[PDB]
Amino acid sequence: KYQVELLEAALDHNTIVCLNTGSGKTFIAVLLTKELAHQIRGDLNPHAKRTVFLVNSANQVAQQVSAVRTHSDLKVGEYSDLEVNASWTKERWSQEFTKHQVLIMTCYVALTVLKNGYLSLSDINLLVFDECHLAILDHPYREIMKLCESCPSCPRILGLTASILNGKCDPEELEEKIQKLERILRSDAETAPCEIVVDCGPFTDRSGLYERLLMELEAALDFSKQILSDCRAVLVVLGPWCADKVAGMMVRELQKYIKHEQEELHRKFLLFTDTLLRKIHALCEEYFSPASLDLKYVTPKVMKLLEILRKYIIFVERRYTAVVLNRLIKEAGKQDPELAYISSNFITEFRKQEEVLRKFRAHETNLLIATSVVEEGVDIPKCNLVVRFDLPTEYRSYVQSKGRARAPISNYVMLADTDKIKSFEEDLKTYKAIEKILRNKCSPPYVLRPDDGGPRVTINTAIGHINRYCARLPSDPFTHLAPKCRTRELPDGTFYSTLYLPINSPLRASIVGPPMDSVRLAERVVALICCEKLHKIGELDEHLMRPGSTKRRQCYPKAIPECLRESYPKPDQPCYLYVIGMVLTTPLPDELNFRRRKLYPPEDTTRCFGILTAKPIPQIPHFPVYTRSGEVTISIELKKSGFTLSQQMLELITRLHQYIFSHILRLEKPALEFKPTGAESAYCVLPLNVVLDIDFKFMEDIEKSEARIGIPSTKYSKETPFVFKLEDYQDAVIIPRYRNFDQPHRFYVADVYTDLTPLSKFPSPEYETFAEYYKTKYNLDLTNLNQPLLDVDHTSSRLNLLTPRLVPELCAIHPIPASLWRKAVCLPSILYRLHCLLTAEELRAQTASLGPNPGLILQALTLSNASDGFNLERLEMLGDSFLKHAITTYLFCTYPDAHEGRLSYMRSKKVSNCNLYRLGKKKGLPSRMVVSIFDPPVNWLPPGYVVNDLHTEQCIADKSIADCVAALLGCYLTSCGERAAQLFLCSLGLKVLPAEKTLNHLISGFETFEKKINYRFKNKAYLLQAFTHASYHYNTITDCYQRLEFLGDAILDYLITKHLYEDPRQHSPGVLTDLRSALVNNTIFASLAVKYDYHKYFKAVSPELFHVIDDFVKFQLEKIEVPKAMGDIFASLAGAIYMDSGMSLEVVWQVYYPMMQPLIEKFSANVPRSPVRELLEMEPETAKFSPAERTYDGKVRVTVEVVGKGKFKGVGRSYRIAKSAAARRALRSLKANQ
Repeated sequence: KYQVELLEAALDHNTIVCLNTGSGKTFIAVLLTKELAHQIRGDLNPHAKRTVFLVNSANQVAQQVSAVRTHSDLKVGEYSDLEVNASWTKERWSQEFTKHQVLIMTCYVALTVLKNGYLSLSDINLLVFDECHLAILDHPYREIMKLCESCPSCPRILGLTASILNGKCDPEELEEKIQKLERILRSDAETAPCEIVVDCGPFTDRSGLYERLLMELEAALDFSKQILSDCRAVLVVLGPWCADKVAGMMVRELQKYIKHEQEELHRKFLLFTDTLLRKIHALCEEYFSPASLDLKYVTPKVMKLLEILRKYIIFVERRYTAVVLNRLIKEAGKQDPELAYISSNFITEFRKQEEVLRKFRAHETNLLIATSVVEEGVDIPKCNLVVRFDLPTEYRSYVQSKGRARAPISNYVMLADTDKIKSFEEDLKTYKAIEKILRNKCSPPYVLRPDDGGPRVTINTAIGHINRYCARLPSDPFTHLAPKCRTRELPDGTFYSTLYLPINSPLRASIVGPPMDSVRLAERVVALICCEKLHKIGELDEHLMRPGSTKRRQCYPKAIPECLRESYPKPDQPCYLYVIGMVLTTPLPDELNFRRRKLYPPEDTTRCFGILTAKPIPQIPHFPVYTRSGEVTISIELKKSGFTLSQQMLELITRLHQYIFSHILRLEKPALEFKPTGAESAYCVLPLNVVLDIDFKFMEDIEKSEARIGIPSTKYSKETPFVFKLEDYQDAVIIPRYRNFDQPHRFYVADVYTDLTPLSKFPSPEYETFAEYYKTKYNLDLTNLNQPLLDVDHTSSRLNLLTPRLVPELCAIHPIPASLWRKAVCLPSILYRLHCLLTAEELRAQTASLGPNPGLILQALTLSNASDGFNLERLEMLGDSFLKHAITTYLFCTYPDAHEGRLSYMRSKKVSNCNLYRLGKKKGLPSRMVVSIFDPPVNWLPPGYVVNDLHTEQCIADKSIADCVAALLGCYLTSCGERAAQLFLCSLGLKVLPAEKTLNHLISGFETFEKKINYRFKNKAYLLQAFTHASYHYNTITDCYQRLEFLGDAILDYLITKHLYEDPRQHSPGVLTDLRSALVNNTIFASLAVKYDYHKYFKAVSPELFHVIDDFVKFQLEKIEVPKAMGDIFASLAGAIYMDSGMSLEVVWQVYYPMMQPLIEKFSANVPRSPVRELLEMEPETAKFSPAERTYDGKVRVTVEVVGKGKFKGVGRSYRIAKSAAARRALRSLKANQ
């Protein structure tokens, strides 16, 4: 919290902050400017003050301009050209001063204006001196400050500097420097592990090879030069084997550089340099095995390293040193097996640069070797053992380095030679003095219930309890929640403390306590009061603190509606008659009439079928059956009622009813056995002939017939031969008497080929006439050889009509006509759809007791597996959106005291697929679903037929029940409305229904954003609620925006899915899912937030977040980490517009549609394929994804293996995100390789 406290102090009093890099300079500059922006902005000349950023030179005057223009709405004037501003005059100076709020100008032009006298220091409020250290010398800044000293009222000077604390005599010089700076700037000064000197003993080679190396190296100096320097350094460090490895790499690369050399003279000098370098290459006689050592010739530095490793970040100077060190580390790990903790790695055109990034990603290796450039710019993980072969030549290096050793029991060791230790001691003592002076300049145990209650508390652990409560609150990696307090020193000596808890906790009040004499007592008593209030308001506790999966499958009973049970017409009870009306409303297009045969209209037939239903059945909608003639609109309509029948009449009815499904359609599977009185359903189907009437005479005509079962006998003789009575075959169904015995195949009479006769030509070459064909193949002694023959056509074998896809005397005539035959072949689909529609009507009225249409409920009950014309996907999407919306709104309006973490947990458990499965099962939904494909011979069960399982049971997965519940919710939302959907959710059992001035100068500056988005808030507190962050501790009126984010995201997901659903283009499920994932992505939200200037009004104190937002905003202006916070504020502002508009959605969609419009238009013109689906479709067999791999840091890793092409890995906060990243990486590689 050092940076935050520096900002607090800067806000309290004049401060000379001492940043270590310019990034922090610009950060504290813009941040304080925004804090005082309320004092800056104005509309009246005397009531308006301006900030001036005096810059040293003319080059640094654009970086601050950019920073303030980007991260703030303030307009920034720049006056950098010295001569051109010297040519200016009194008139325009005031003009420009009024034309800008933030002025950035050179010290020369600064003193120039001052002497002229146009802008007074009284009107300036923030005077930020860049590089203010120059005020010790005769820089203009001294005159400007002296003039300020001559002014009674002076701005809040914030000297900014980075050239302090870098001197050699700092123990005194730095003291006098700060003293002088404070005496001139008239301001204060504020700025923002143990040392183990390690002694290294001497070591020398017995043979003296080392001195020989110096000798030959020195001789070369007498007489390219770059490699000479490199060699000496590496050789000095250690044993000759690694040195020779480095020398080998040098010679290898030099043999190439010589060839690449451009100067022949240098080429010659470099060849002589090879002649010099090969001395090491030849000296191999002076040393022994490099793979069979015994630590006899190693360098003592490595000996010390090895001893330290055995007992248990290494900053290096030259690359070769790091390389050899890493090499010998693994070598010793192999040589000695007791170094179990040994695990090394090393660090230091564009191609090589890319590798460094991957090497950094392997930072989990405990021992990370690196060069001296690792001291700044990297957020190296926590290390417990820092080994430094060298010593810090510079104070800032010592400080920055020793900082990294952040371990509860840390060891910051520093290797030094025995003689050098004196110098190291002196230097570190000087540095210690420097750091000391710098830091100096900156500087009744409760019990719930004595009998049991909770463990015995102690006074010294209360603050610990409050600190772990602050740690248990939620936060992101860019924020840090810690308690605040200020000892209220009193002249009496008894001072109290006031705990300001984090901005996310419910206790937004000052938890003051009584005053005590000592700090410890005060702190522990205030922590005690805090624990009390927290356990009282409902935070602390007495302790002082698979279903729904696709794999699960079961077989449920089918649901024959409760309107067809025991409805068998009885003689002593009234009965209802219902005609099955049929009309052909869509004849086949002739272009598609590949059969080239005319159509038979069913409506033009006096004879039809009806249902004699005893118990009345609720009306259902007319539906279409696709027949050979096209589409027939079926409709069950009432004709008569209140008529009884005789016992023998009902017997006739039953025998004919079984005849229809046992001899005509051949739906008598051996598994079944007729049982009207015994079945679940027992209604009867009877013909109806316009006289409508049952036409009992027709039934008796078809019953007395001697052809009922099996072809009868014919009448072909010599005295009374057969005759061609064309009237008897004008509308007939024929049964060949010469083939298919015992299993006849029936045909129609398409026409009569009067032009063709038994003696006429025969199509097959084997015979010349039909008479010959019979006489030869079947040996049929036809008693007549002259007659007109009959054209034929087959009788449709197919019975799933739900969706689109001959010699007279030798064949008998079926008693029933062909029109009734086709009308009967249409029957099974009719009965199946009747069953389904009635089940839907029941599931409609049971929940309604107005309501949704039974056909749309049927669409909600049909899974995709059925391959029917209807499917579940679209309703699923919409319903899931609604569900999330509803749950979130309810949890946010009913539990105002819980934080986003608990709300998220509860919501994710209520909307989980297991809960929806349980809810659906409670309502019996799995018994009402059409999963199977219609196949009447296999899965159907005709009326009045029992099985004496595929018929009665069905297999459904729990996820399908969840899908069904969501789809019914979608149906109710798309038909009845939102209130109906809400009450249906509560019907399944999901209870989804039942400072003034601080605000003024905190909201000030949003009067332009309100205009940009064309919305003015009623209660301005919602703006602050949205544009806040968990680190904006200066905001005490409202809490953090995370709870608003929670509701906002759900609102924008429902709005976008609703818009995509009600689009005339009627996108398919895949397109809908893809667009949903594309528009509901955080990255897109951040892109839009940055585009519409949301970043200008955000408010957070985290510096890292500031830098990330800077990168992302610049990137979006030109057109890589996307800051989640920007998309989060986008969602939060959506939630705020929803909460401030009296709980309305239209307001949100009229404030956000003008922004998201272009994106949806583009993505609907070119749907972006999902990267995961695209990779699975591009490489379904070779691309395989590993299961979720949890990383040590808590993230999720995913590996994808493309067999024969490579392996790719991804990391993300979730499996889906990591999988998407892995798939994108593979696709980009595959597409680049292809």
